[PDB]
Amino acid sequence: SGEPVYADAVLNGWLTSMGLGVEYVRAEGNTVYYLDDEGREVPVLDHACGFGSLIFGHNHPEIIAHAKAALDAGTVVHAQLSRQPRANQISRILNDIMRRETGRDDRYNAIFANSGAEANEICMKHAELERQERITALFAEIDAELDTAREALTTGTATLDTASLPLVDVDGVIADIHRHNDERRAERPLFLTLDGSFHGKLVGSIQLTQNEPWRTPFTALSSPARFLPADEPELIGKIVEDERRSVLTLSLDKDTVRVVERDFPVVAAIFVEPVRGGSGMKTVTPELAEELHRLRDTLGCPLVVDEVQTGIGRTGAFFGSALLGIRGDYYTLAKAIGGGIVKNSVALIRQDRFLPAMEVIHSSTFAKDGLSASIALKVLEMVEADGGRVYQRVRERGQRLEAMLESVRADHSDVVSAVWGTGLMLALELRDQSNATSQAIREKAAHGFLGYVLAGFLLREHHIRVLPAGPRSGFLRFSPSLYITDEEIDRTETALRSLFTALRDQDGDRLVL
Amino acid sequence: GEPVYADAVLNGWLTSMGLGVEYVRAEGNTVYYLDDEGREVPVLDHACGFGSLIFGHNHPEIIAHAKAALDAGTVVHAQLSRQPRANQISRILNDIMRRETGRDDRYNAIFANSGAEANEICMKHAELERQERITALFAEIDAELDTAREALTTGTATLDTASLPLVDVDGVIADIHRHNDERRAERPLFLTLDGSFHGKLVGSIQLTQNEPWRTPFTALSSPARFLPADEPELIGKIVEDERRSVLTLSLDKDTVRVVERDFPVVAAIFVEPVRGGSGMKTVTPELAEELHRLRDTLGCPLVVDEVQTGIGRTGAFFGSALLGIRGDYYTLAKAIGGGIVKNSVALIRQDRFLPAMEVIHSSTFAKDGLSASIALKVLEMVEADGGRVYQRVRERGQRLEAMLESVRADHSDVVSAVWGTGLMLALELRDQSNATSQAIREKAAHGFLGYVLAGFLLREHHIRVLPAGPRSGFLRFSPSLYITDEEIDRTETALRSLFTALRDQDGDRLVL
Ligand SMILES: Cc1ncc(COP(=O)(O)O)c(CN)c1O
Ligand SMILES: Cc1ncc(COP(=O)(O)O)c(CN)c1O
Repeated sequence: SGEPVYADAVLNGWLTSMGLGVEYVRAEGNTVYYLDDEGREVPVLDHACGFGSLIFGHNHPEIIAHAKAALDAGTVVHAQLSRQPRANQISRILNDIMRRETGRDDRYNAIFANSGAEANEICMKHAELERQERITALFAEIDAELDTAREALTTGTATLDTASLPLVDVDGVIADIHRHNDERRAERPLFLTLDGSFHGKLVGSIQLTQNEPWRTPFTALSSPARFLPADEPELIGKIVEDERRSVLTLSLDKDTVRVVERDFPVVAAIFVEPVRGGSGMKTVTPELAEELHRLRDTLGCPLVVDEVQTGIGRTGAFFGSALLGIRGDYYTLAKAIGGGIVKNSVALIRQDRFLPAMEVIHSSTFAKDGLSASIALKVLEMVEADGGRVYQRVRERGQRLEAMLESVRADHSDVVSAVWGTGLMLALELRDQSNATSQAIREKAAHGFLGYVLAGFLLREHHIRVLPAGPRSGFLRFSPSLYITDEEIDRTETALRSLFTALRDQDGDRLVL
Repeated sequence: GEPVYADAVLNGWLTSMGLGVEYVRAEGNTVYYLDDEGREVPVLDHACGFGSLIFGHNHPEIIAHAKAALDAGTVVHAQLSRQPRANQISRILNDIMRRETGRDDRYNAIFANSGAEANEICMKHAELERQERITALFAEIDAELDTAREALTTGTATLDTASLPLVDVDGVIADIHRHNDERRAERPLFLTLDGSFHGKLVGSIQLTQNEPWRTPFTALSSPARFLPADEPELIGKIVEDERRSVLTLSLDKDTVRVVERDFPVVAAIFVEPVRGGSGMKTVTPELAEELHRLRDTLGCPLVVDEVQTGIGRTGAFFGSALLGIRGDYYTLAKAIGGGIVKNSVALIRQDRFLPAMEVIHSSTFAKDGLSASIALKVLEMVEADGGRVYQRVRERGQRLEAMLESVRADHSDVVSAVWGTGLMLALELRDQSNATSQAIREKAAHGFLGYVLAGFLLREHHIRVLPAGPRSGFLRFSPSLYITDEEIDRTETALRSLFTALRDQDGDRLVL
């Protein structure tokens, strides 16, 4: 060590002890290259692929060429507050795709951004615009209910029923209700998410992300989420019912005036991933989808469908939600839309709910830039080409890779519990090894580092790049490009059988450095 | 009347301001649109990505480097592997900071995708520090309590009962714990300046003063207190108002007393060296020294936001170094993407930096190889030839400011001030809400004056200016360092024309 270090020291220390301390110098297709002791390029097969950003692989020639052309044409990258038709054009296409895949003829407005978290946060913000609109309306009614009950109570007709007063003379009861209601109005809203949810790591979005050491230090900053148990959905109704909050009004009935509770909108939005990355690639079950629908219908807030990972074809359709029958009101996309080379994202918000203020009170310096716009159109061209046969490829490559994984599970069920996911978004679940015979394995599994250690084995002994997913690296992710070959899938089967035979043997010398 | 899938409202509005144009190509300080007949009309760009284009649109050196990086098969997505370029970029910014401040401090770098993301990394790390302070204080309080309980039970001391307005032993102990836990879970506060603009995401928007942008989202996130930058002698009392204390038991031989102890409510202080949302006002020495006192006093970090002021714009790399602001965290963005890609960075002082952050924060796109490579190029360019790029910025800045000042001197009836430094300048417009012209008065009342004037400049002089400040009350001028004397002259002509029409209250001509 010794010498000054200006970034990544801790991160690199850790990567090294996991066996993952390598620098990749070049990438193409499903292959990334590092330099060995002697200085030649060793090819490594990439199953992580930007955590699912690279449906078309690293540095796809068609995307590279288009990008260089865009650069040579003098594309206007920074043209803020001018007419940028390409944003309308991208949205037209995603709209047409959504209609095709859902049957539904709904229209969405598009707001662009620079990352998944930014796009989800545009959704969070627009959700909260809708709640403020509901809130204003209810408080307007309450005012008129009060004025009415006061004129009945003063002029003569009615008498205040005093048994209602545990909830708080006229003016004093009125002002106490306004005091109560204003306190309630200013309380932060709640967001609903699923357990294992991963929606981004910014100040707002991190609260929507379950992972405990990532989120808990920041609890005090921003509105919280309630993390619904996705596997036991019959439980979700009661948990949301617990969260009801009411405000107060005065209610006239001829001659009796009563203080009464009225429902207050606490919940700003519900968020769901069609396939749940922080949970180990579990797809949302039909039962769960129908509970989310009920919740959205019931509370009158938007269902936000987060397709940062599941979208642009990964699941065997453009939208994973369409595949799995999830009918959201807002949608977000990112990752693969930058083509593997630039940074872009988008929030699609239904036009019958969309509030025009948002188009001019939200904005960003880099958002909607011409270059990533141009690259977005190219990606959508590619994924849609030839009668939508790119999706068919994804399906059949996905089937092939899942069958291999399922075949590996069947012979190694002692260390592998499940295969999860769909299309080319798959994972193996590892059985717990916190109770393991090998000292060195047990200690890593106890630290939540098992998956990373196994990944290091796969790197150094088989030249395959896998990365773990899930809360204690308890899952191994497999999300390669659509061009993944049978030979590469066979090489991965060989590698995995090797890995899980060593893990069966509890061979800690060999697994842990 | 046909289906529309984005930008309908935005485009409606741009059109009525006179700003409804499509640019098809850009190079240097010039953007091009197509006229009725289909030829490229050149427009001089004074907005330049709101200050992102210190080197202009699509600078050949940046374009070429980018295409090379693409041809080389650069690894863009290499998450959780060894990416030396991030350490390299940080080494350089470190060396630059030492050079320009004299200070030999070391900063850790965390990268991101926008200015708001970078500022929010800072927000998050500020709050990690406060949780550490909080844990420590509550640890002491525990031991103060155990001690005061053993004195009170084992003879020596008696509880002085006059202290009890603040809440028998166990009952007083548990009431203190109840009080303290309530206080521990309250959201922190952030301090900013009036007119502050720090980003528009859920967290960052609360740090942004602009009222219609922020107020709808109040309920979501911790608030800021917006300090009055022009009247700093007032800032001490406003922060004092915000003190909150916790309770402990304090032993003095024989008397045990309940007493207050200071609680850290403030997570960070944020400042822009030159304040974009305020119309390009630079932080005065007096204000800087008040921010220093505040940071020393509260023990939270001073976060210096150089998203706009950095990468040379002010005539040094760091605007804070120019203006004598000594922050603990720094953030950069905008010009570091070279005008073509999206990147940002948080520099956090290593003696304050908490190692957990390096592994509990992360982002998909952050630290990508491509914007990394382009970052090194930009830093190479801005540092080249003995740091003469900065000297250029100074001298171009002087020239453009003198023109603006000269325009002010003959048009002081409609122009109050010139603000800013280096190539980050603005004219302040006098209020026109009281204006003679109907059509002008109505736009000024809507907060749209600056946009209307901008439309005049576009259609009658082929110059692109955009307003700044809360009611478009300022006109921004922030072009590349390559801006020419001829272009500056053409802008002087255009401005004299504009402010002569505005003097004339010529609403027919100004408002479409
Ligand atoms: C499903 C999902 N949603 C949101 C995000 C956040 O996206 P980004 O990293 O671009 O901010 C991610 C990235 N992990 C994601 O995988
Ligand atoms: C000083 C400052 N800080 C933060 C931001 C936000 O940066 P971005 O738009 O890339 O999120 C801006 C851009 N208005 C800025 O000028």
